[PDB]
Amino acid sequence: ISADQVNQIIYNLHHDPFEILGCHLLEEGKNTKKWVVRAYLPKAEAAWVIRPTERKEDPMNSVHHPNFFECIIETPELNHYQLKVKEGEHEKVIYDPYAFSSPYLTDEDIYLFSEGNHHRIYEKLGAHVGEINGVKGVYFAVWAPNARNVSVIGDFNNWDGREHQMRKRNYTIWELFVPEIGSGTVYKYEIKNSEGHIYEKSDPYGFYREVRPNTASIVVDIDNIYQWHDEEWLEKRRNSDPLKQPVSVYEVHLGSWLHGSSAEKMPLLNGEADPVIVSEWNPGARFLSYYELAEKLIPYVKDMGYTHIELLPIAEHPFDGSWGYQVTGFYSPTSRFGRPEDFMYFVDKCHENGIGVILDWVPGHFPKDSHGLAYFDGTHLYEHADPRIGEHKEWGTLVFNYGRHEVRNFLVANVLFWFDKYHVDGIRVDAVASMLYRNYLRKEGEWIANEYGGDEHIEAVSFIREVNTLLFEYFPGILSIAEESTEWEKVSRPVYDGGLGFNLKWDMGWMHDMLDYFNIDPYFRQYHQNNVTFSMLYYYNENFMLALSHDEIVHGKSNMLGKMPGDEWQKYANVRALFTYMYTHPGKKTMFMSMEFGQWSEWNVNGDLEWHLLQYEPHQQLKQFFTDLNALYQQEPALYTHDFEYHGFEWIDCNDNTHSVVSFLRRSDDPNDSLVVVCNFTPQPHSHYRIGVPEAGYYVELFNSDAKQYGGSNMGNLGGKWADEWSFHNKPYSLDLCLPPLAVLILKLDPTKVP
Ligand SMILES: OC[C@H]1O[C@H](O[C@H]2[C@H](O)[C@@H](O)[C@@H](O[C@H]3[C@H](O)[C@@H](O)[C@@H](O[C@H]4[C@H](O)[C@@H](O)[C@@H](O[C@H]5[C@H](O)[C@@H](O)[C@@H](O[C@H]6[C@H](O)[C@@H](O)[C@@H](O[C@H]7[C@H](O)[C@@H](O)[C@@H](O)O[C@@H]7CO)O[C@@H]6CO)O[C@@H]5CO)O[C@@H]4CO)O[C@@H]3CO)O[C@@H]2CO)[C@H](O)[C@@H](O)[C@@H]1O
Ligand SMILES: OC[C@H]1O[C@H](O[C@H]2[C@H](O)[C@@H](O)[C@@H](O[C@H]3[C@H](O)[C@@H](O)[C@@H](O[C@H]4[C@H](O)[C@@H](O)[C@@H](O)O[C@@H]4CO)O[C@@H]3CO)O[C@@H]2CO)[C@H](O)[C@@H](O)[C@@H]1O
Ligand SMILES: OC[C@H]1O[C@H](O[C@H]2[C@H](O)[C@@H](O)[C@@H](O[C@H]3[C@H](O)[C@@H](O)[C@@H](O[C@H]4[C@H](O)[C@@H](O)[C@@H](O)O[C@@H]4CO)O[C@@H]3CO)O[C@@H]2CO)[C@H](O)[C@@H](O)[C@@H]1O
Ligand SMILES: OC[C@H]1O[C@H](O[C@H]2[C@H](O)[C@@H](O)[C@@H](O[C@H]3[C@H](O)[C@@H](O)[C@@H](O[C@H]4[C@H](O)[C@@H](O)[C@@H](O)O[C@@H]4CO)O[C@@H]3CO)O[C@@H]2CO)[C@H](O)[C@@H](O)[C@@H]1O
Ligand SMILES: OC[C@H]1O[C@H](O[C@H]2[C@H](O)[C@@H](O)[C@@H](O[C@H]3[C@H](O)[C@@H](O)[C@@H](O)O[C@@H]3CO)O[C@@H]2CO)[C@H](O)[C@@H](O)[C@@H]1O
Ligand SMILES: OC[C@H]1O[C@H](O[C@H]2[C@H](O)[C@@H](O)[C@@H](O[C@H]3[C@H](O)[C@@H](O)[C@@H](O)O[C@@H]3CO)O[C@@H]2CO)[C@H](O)[C@@H](O)[C@@H]1O
Ligand SMILES: [Mg+2]
Repeated sequence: ISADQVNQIIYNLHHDPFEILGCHLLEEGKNTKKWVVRAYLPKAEAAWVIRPTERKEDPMNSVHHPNFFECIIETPELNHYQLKVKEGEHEKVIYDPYAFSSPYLTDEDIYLFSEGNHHRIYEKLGAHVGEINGVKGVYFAVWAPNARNVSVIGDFNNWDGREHQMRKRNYTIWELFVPEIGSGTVYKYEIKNSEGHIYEKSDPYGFYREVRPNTASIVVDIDNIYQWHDEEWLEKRRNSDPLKQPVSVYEVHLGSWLHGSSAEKMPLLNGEADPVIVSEWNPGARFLSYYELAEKLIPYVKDMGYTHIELLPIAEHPFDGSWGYQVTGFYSPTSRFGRPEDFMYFVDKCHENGIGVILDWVPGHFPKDSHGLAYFDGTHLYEHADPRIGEHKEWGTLVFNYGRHEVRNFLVANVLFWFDKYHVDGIRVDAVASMLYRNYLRKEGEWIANEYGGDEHIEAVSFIREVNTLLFEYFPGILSIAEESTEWEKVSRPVYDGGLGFNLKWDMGWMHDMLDYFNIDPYFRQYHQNNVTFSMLYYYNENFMLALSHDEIVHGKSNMLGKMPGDEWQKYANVRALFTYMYTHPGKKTMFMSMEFGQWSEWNVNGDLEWHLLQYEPHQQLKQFFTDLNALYQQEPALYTHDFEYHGFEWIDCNDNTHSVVSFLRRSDDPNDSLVVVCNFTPQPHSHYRIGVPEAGYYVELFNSDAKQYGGSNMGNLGGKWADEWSFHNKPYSLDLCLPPLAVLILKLDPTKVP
C-alpha cells in the first residue's frame, strides 16, 4: 500500500477502512492464493497473524507508519485467523476487527456453513444490529431448509409477520433486514412447514431470551454492551500449562447457591429488573442476578481459596428442575439472572480476582419443547430422524445429528462462542458415554451398529475431536474436562495420538471408591484397604480430575456428613480426613457448594443453601479447614506440578490394612519441596507409629486435620519431628509419629533446621 492511503487511516480521513484493513485477496496462483492482512493497531509495536487451525504464525510488518501493519500470506483460503498484538510488555489475541465488511451473509459464509466449517457463524446467523442500504436496523437469519416460509414476528409488528416475510437463500437460510429497530426488540421466527402447519420458534442463535417460561428471543448488540479488563488474565492463561498448576474448583448451581427477597427488584450492572421468583411454591424468594453473584459469590470463593468456579449449565433452559442439563437456547446465558452484560461482568470480575470460570456445556441432547430446536423446519433438522440414534428414550430427549454439517457447526461454533464473547476458561461435558455409544441405554434390537459392525458412534467421536482440536487451537491454555463412565480409552489425550482431546477426565472410579470407603464403619475398613489405593493403578492412563460433585449429594445419597458413620465428631473427622486425602492424592480437585461448610441436607435445587449453619462453630471450623487446605494447595508445588508424572507420587507404605493407615510422598522440580503424607482412617490414635522417609532432618508438620481449630481433638506431633536413622519401609530414615484419630498429616523436611 501507499503512504497516503496509510495516512488516510491514521488521521481518520479514509472513507471506508474496510477497503484497506482486514483480509484482501492479492492474487490467485495455480494451487493457492496470496492474501494480505492489514491492521491499524495504535500503541502496538509488533503484531502477528495466527492461523491456529493450520498451526502457523506469521509476523506482520509496519508499513509507512509504526502502528500500521501488513502481512502477506499464501494459502488456498484464509478463513480462520487471529491477530496477536503486542503493546509494551503485553500481548493479546483477538479476532480481526475488520473481518466482516457487511452484516449480511456472503457466499463465502454460506459455503463454509454448508461444509460445517464456519467457526464464527454466529456473527451472521441470529439477530445483529447493523446497516444495510444506508439504514440502521437488525439483520435476522435462520437456517431452515425445508420450511415453506418464515417470517419475523415480534413486538415491532404486533406479532403479525405478513410484511416481514424472509427471503430464502441458496435453498437453506432465510434472511431479512428490518430497519429502525434495535437492541431490546423481542421476536420469534414464524415458520410454515411443508404440510402448511405454522409454529413459533425461539432463535437458535439468539443471544438473549425472555425469562422462563416465556421464550421470545431478544436482540442484543453483543459487542457494544460491556468493556472488559482481563487482558492480563487472558495472556497469562494462553502462556501457561494449566495441567501443571493448582486447579481447585468450587462447583456451583447459580439458581440455588443463594436467594434474595422477591419483594424488591433484581439489581443489574447499572440498572434493575423485576424479580424472578424461584417457584410458585416459594414465592417470597428470588434468584440473584449475575451482578449480585459477582459481588457475593466471587469474594466468598476467593476467600475460600479455590482457583476456579465451575457452573452448572448457564445456557438458556426452560425448566429449573433440569438443573440446566436440558438446554433450548444454546447461545444465550439464562435470563433467570439478568442480561448478557451482567454475566460478562461476572466473568471479568472472576478474572480480576484471579479466578477462572468453567462452564458445564451440554452438546449431548436437547429436550422436545416446541419453542426450541425440535423438528425445527418440519423435518428432523437438528436431531437425527431415526429414533434409534436420535432420541434418548429413557430421558425423553433428542440427540443431535452430529454427522449433519450445519448441526455440527451449530455446536462447534457454540463452544467457541463462549470462549470468544464471554471469555470463559474451560468447559466440562457431562455424560460423554451418551454420545460415544450407539447402544447407550438401548436394549438389543433397538439400536443399530455403525458401518463396521461396532457400537462406536463414529460421527460423535469425530465431532468431539473437532471440538477439542479447535478449542485448544483458538484458546490455548483452557480446561476441557470430560465425565465418561465406561472405560473408553484416551479420553484426555490428544487427538493426534488417537484421544478424544480433553485435557482432564473426572475419576468416577475414585469417587466411588472413596465414598463407599468412608461410608463403611471404621472397624470394617480393614477389609476394604483396596478402595484407598486401587485408583493409583490405572491413574496414569488419563489426566484425572478428582471430583465430588452435585450428583453425589442428591436422590437419597445424603450430603457428605450424612454419608459418614459414628457420632457428630466422627462424621466431621471423616469429612476432613477424606478431603485432606483428596487434596494430597494426585489429580486436580472439584467439590460442590455446601460441602465446604457441612450442610446436613441434600442439595435441593428449589431452595438455597442452608447458610444459617454458619452461625455455629462446627460448620465454621469445617469451612476454615477448607480455607486453609486450599491455601496449602496453592502454596506447595508438590501438590500440583507433577500430578500426571510418576515422579510426583510414591507410596511409602499401604500394607497396614488392619489399622487403615497409608502414607506416601509428593514431589516437585525442587527436592526440598517433597512432602510426606500420612493417613489414619480410623478413630484409633497411634502413638509411636513409624513411617519411612527418604532423608535425614526435621520434618515440619505443615498440616494436621485433627487440629483443634478444625474441630479436631488436637493430637499431633507438636509441630514436627526429627527423623531417626532407622531403616523402615525400605527407606534409610524414619519418623516416629503420633497419628491423630481420623486424620491426615502433611509433613515437609525443613533442611535449614539446626539440631
Ligand atoms: O494444620 C493445623 C496445624 O497443625 C499443626 O499444629 C498442631 C499440632 O500438630 C498439635 O500436636 C498441637 O501442637 C501444639 C501444642 O498443642 C502446644 O502445646 C505446643 O506444644 C509444645 C509442648 O506443649 C511443649 O511441651 C514442647 O514439647 C516437647 C515435649 O514436652 C517433650 O515431651 C518431647 O515430646 C516427645 C514426647 O515425650 C513423646 O512421648 C512423643 O509425644 C507424643 C506421644 O507419644 C503421643 O502419645 C501423643 O499424646 O502426643 C505426643 C505428641 O507427639 O513425642 C514427642 C516429640 O514430639 O519433645 C517436645 C518437643 O518440643 O514443645 C511444644 C512447643 O513446640 O505447640 C504445639 C505446636 O503448635 O497443636 C497444633 C495446632 O492445633 C501444625 O504445627 C500447625 O502449623 C498447623 O497450623
Ligand atoms: O428445493 C430443491 C431441493 O430441495 C430438497 O432437498 C433439500 C433437503 O430436503 C434438505 O433437508 C437440505 O439437505 C441438505 C442438508 O440440509 C445438509 O445438511 C447437507 O447434507 C449432507 C450432510 O450434512 C452430510 O452429513 C452427508 O450425509 O451428506 C449430506 C448430503 O450432502 O446437504 C443436504 C443436501 O443439500 O437441503 C436440500 C435443499 O433445500 C429436495 O430433497 C431436492 O431433491 C430438491 O432439488
Ligand atoms: O486423654 C484423652 C484421650 O486421648 C485419646 O482419645 C481420643 C480417642 O481415641 C479418639 O477417637 C478421639 O475421640 C473422639 C471419639 O472418637 C468421638 O466419638 C467423640 O467422643 C465424645 C463425644 O463426642 C462426646 O459427646 C461424649 O460422649 O464424649 C466423647 C468423648 O470421648 O469425640 C472424641 C474426641 O472428642 O479423640 C480422643 C482425644 O484425642 C486416647 O485414645 C484416649 O485413651 C485418651 O483418654
Ligand atoms: O505398639 C508397639 C509397637 O508400635 C510400633 O509398631 C508400629 C509401626 O511403627 C507402624 O509402621 C505399623 O506397622 C505396620 C507396618 O508399617 C506395615 O508395613 C505392616 O507390616 C507388615 C509388613 O508390611 C510385611 O512385610 C510383613 O513383614 O509383616 C509386617 C508385620 O505385619 O503392618 C504393620 C502393623 O501391623 O504399626 C505398628 C504397630 O502395630 C513400633 O515400631 C513397634 O516396634 C512396637 O512394638
Ligand atoms: O404487557 C404486555 C405483555 O407482555 C408480556 O407478554 C409478551 C410475551 O412474554 C412474549 O412471549 C410475546 O408473546 C408472543 C409469543 O412469544 C408468541 O409465540 C405468540 O403466541 O404471540 C405472543 C404475542 O401475542 O409477547 C407478549 C406480549 O408482549 C407478558 O408476559 C404478558 O402477560 C403481558 O400482558
Ligand atoms: O508398580 C505397580 C503399581 O504399584 C501400586 O499399585 C498397587 C495399588 O495401588 C493397590 O490397589 C493394589 O492393587 C491390587 C488391587 O487393589 C485389587 O483390587 C486387584 O485388582 O489386584 C490389584 C493387583 O495388585 O496393589 C497394587 C500393586 O502394588 C501403585 O499404586 C501403581 O501406580 C503402580 O503402577
Ligand atoms: Mg434458604
